[PDB]
Amino acid sequence: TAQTKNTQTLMPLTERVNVQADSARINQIIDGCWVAVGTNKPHAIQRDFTNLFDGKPSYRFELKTEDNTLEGYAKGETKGRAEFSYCYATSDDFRGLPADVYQKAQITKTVYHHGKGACPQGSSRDYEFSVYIPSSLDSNVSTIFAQWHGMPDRTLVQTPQGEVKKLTVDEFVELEKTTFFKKNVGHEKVARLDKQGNPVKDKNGKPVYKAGKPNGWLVEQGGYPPLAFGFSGGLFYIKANSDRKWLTDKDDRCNANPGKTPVMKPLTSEYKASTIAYKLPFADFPKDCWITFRVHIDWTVYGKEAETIVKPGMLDVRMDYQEGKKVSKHIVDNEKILIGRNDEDGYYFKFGIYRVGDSTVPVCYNLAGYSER
Ligand SMILES: [Ca+2]
Repeated sequence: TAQTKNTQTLMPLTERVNVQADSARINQIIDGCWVAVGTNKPHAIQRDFTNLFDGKPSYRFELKTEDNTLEGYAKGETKGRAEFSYCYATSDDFRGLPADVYQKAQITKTVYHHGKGACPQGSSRDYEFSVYIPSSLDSNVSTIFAQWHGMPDRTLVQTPQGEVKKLTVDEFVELEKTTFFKKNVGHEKVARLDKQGNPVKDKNGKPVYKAGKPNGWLVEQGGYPPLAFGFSGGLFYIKANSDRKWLTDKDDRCNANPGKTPVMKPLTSEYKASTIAYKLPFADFPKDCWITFRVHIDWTVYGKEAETIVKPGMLDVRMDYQEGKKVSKHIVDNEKILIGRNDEDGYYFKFGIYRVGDSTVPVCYNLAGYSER
């Protein structure tokens, strides 16, 4: 290859923030309102000066076949991620607080709870964003391009004796000194030891540990997104999830498959629901043009420790695009639906690529034009 690459049309954006565990620095924030999460390969996220949305650069996301960097549920499964998050904290957000507050928020993974861009429990919000799906996108991709997640606080725990309780941050910080967490499961924290019997340290002198046996503690971590827009099995779909349990049970994998679950017939467990609100065959999803989605969500209201449904939620979605003339398809019409999570804290938006279902089919598309109110 002898042609010098044109690097004017695309600009890699490679800064990444673990929003639960770290504040975003000013020079990591994109357009004053986003931070990026996931793989930092230069091609993963780029500002696109050629495909403009409303006259301004859009965002091109790409995962190649080899770009799954995350472990999936079952052994042998991987997932890939390159997303923007609308919710993150900055240094400014901790102004006025004691010196140790930020470090304890890092340990409890509650940093972004101090930042902008979240919607509280039981509230209502309108969201709008646009997507551009290239005609080259494989119809068998398995990817989520917009999703709204909950924000559980892992200081809600279950003790080894089975009590669900809220630890103070200081209590959780003490527990973390003795417990190694693998996702939501506590394990005895054991120091790795070198051949002389001394604690192992990495090249920088940080003590290294590993998980011993499970120690009975569980923490509220992870969970399905309450709302996701994606492609799977040759379908565009919109999926809403609900969990009314106070401490989510991670072994309850209530997740509707759009190829198996009829539209608006919820898959339910004792505490969870997963509903496919809309499906469209892949070939019918417009290509090589900007599609604007307008989404209204009334989040389900849950009864906290009572685990009740206090008020159902509601989802409304319109899909607008050029058809010569602007048309607006009312793809989800004011549907009463269970949508949300029974947590103290609320919900935040991401868009980009979250490649799921143990897929390595390449994904590439553009996103732009986000707003919420
Ligand atoms: Ca919860």
